[PDB]
Amino acid sequence: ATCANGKTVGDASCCAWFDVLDDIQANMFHGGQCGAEAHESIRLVFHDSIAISPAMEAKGKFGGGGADGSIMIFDTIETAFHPNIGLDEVVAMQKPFVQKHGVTPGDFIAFAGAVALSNCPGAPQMNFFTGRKPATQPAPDGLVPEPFHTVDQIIARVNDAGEFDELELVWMLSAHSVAAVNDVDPTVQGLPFDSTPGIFDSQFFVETQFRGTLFPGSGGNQGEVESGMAGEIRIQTDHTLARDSRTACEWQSFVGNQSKLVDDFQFIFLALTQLGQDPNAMTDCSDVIPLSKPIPGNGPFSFFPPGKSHSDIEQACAETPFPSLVTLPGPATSVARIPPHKA
Ligand code: HEM
Ligand SMILES: *[C@@H]1O[C@H](CO)[C@@H](O)[C@H](O)[C@H]1NC(C)=O
Ligand SMILES: [Ca+2]
Ligand SMILES: [Ca+2]
Repeated sequence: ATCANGKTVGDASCCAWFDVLDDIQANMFHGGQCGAEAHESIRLVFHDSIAISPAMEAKGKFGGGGADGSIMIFDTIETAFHPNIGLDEVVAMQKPFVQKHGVTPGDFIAFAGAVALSNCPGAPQMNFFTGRKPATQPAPDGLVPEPFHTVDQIIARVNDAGEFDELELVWMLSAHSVAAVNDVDPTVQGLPFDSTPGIFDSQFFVETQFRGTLFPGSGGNQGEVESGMAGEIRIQTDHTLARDSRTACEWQSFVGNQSKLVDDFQFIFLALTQLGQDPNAMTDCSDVIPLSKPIPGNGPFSFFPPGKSHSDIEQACAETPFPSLVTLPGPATSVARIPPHKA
């Protein structure tokens, strides 16, 4: 199908998403940047999608419908759930685009998380399928993990939601590579999970492995533990998945291994996007998503930030020694904050 703009797609229904694409690249991602709104849109996919529970269906029935746009349709209800803190603003921003283009909330959330990732260097080539009907009921609370849940709790939650195993839990957490936290530390917003929040790379996995030495802002916040780097926040679930015997070697496997990071996250992100859906009833519009850019310099893919070395690593994978990475030159730095979006 040749769209009105001359670009070819498989299904002509996909042609409409080019207009959506142009509208959000300009009016929501500020010219296709991998910054706050891109990060917020990647996060939204997870909070929409994971709220599904076959377990619950079998007992206290409606476990939620997954990737159905419910968090936007019933936003007053769902974004008030404490694990969904801060998403009322993200939904408020996305909602006008859904309303004017007449696309379903589910497909837009899926579209905007794929586009947001195509804006981050190093991102996999992202997929996009359309076909999610609007939710008719809000997800129950209790389905989105908290940063203070136990490793056993998260493994069980993810397993229930879509039969993901604990290796796949580590893969989807790759998204904290292009991410900041606005709401855990009440004194500062935009503290990144890693030193490169606009780059999809394995620095999240290198840096959560350092011994925790400092709080970036205040201490005593529920769900936060020390990081080993100034300006960087570390949440407790990420801290302990890095060290736990079930996930420690998978955590570490990403260090210095870009192709594994990318191929695993391409896969797992599409799977989140299809929770509660039948893939065989969806239309592939991956042709609309723009090509992801390479990570631009000529550096090592993974490294130790200035002032860190192998001595700072808390070796948790017993089978494989932590790789020998270069330490970048210079004294220790402070990772800069990404201010959250206006409104
Ligand atoms: C065990 C599950 C997870 C936990 C406990 C967790 C927890 C968190 C927390 C506490 C924040 C900050 C929220 C705030 O301050 O408002 C955060 C941010 C984020 N998370 Fe997760 N997360 C998990 C899984 C995921 C997954 C699987 C993805 C999606 C593919 C994801 C993507 C993000 C992104 C991109 C952000 C940054 C949002 C922004 O910059 O505005 N998270 N996560
Ligand atoms: C990256 O991971 C893949 C999949 O486990 C593995 O086959 C490959 O050898 C790893 N690459 C490096 C550079 O170790
Ligand atoms: Ca949902
Ligand atoms: Ca990163």
